[PDB]
Amino acid sequence: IKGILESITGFSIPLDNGEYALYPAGRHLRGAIGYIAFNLDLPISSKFLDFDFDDIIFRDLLPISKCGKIFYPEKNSNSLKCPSCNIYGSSVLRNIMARGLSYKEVIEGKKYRLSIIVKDEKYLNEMEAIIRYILSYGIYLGNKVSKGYGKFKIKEYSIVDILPVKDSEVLLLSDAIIDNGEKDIVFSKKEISSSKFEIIRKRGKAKGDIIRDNNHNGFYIGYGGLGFGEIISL
RNA sequence: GUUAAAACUCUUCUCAUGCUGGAUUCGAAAUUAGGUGCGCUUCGCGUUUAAGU
Repeated sequence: IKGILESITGFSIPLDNGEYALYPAGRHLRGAIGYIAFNLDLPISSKFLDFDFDDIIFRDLLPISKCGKIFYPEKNSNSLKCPSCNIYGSSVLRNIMARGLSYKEVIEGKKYRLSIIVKDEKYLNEMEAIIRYILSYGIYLGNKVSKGYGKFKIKEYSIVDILPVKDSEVLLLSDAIIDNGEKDIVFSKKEISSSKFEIIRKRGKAKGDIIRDNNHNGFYIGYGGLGFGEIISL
């Protein structure tokens, strides 16, 4: 499901070592949508509760550019540049000190990609319902969801077919998970109506690196899915 | 079912002070208290004395 999301209120997603990432990741999208499906008792909730399901792949929200295409990551850096057009990064983070609380927030108004993929007919009605909900009443990503930070309304919704990358020469669009990886990817898995919190920290490989690997792992999928690692045709 | 949830950039501070709607210009110009009506009516300078010796 290809789409364009526009932020009217900005978002704040933190990382470790006092960094905040440029773009909202697909793990945040997933967590928001699974909350939203919980609030509407949609039949897929239990599956968003599971961190393993790979049928629905919520990719990462990547900043679209003036080109209209998707900005692509750059190895050994903290920015993304439309190969089509000469950069997104380290100029949209904005330092915020609010009644004691000091954090960082990525400024609003920029347009990001809403590209999810659905490999079964079991959800087209369900996703439809979630995009319809995201359309009429918005979605929220990041911190301070109940304070209105992270407002994200749709700007475009197209149900357009998708096909895997018929290339073993693939560039990592986002942070893949490998057993001996160097970038520690940290995320979390709450459990509402159970009061359970956990911080999932797993090693893996960073984005913007070309991988010469004949596996091809379906469409992207590096191994976590549910966000995590993506790939693009080089 | 988002390394989440939680937590209001809040509190203090008067657009205030200085400056006069003042200066110039005459309620003036034209018009006669004028027109009508008589100080009139009533009341004899009388009374008294020989041009004589």
